[PDB]
Amino acid sequence: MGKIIFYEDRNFGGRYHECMSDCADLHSYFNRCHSIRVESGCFMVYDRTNFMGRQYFLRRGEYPDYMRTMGMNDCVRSCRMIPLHHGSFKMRLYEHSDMGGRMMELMDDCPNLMDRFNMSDFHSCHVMDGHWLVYEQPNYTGRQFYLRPGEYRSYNDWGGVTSRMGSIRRITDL
Repeated sequence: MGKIIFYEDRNFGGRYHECMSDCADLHSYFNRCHSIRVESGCFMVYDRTNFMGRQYFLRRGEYPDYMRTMGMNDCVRSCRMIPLHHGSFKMRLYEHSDMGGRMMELMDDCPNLMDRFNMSDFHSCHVMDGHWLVYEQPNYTGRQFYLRPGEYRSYNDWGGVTSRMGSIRRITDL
């Protein structure tokens, strides 16, 4: 399993909060958080309520500071827990919205999609299972998007607007 504790003070002090389940409302718990602590498993945090806004993926570890190191202006307002639920890992990509354009299959880590499919703008995608992190820029950098199981058909699916995806990481390491 996995557990995450949020701390208001930077030295892991001040108002503390222990979270171990999804939460589409962190403001009701705290309006600011300078320190976060993950003891085990992975935690998905959102800068907006209901799993929206700047999304950040945290893995088992202690985060002593994440306001200037992440480039934000407040704490997270939402979050989702990621349990050991990983059946199969495979991302089905489609160059056009829905499932049109060219279909590319991705079952591993894609640090340079430009060199792999010679295309950096796909308007559709789908996840067979597991958890996939998408990066607007290569080398796993840029606006990261958390795509989970289900089908994506446009920028309004992974909560994006453009399609400039250059890097992708397959969460496969606890």
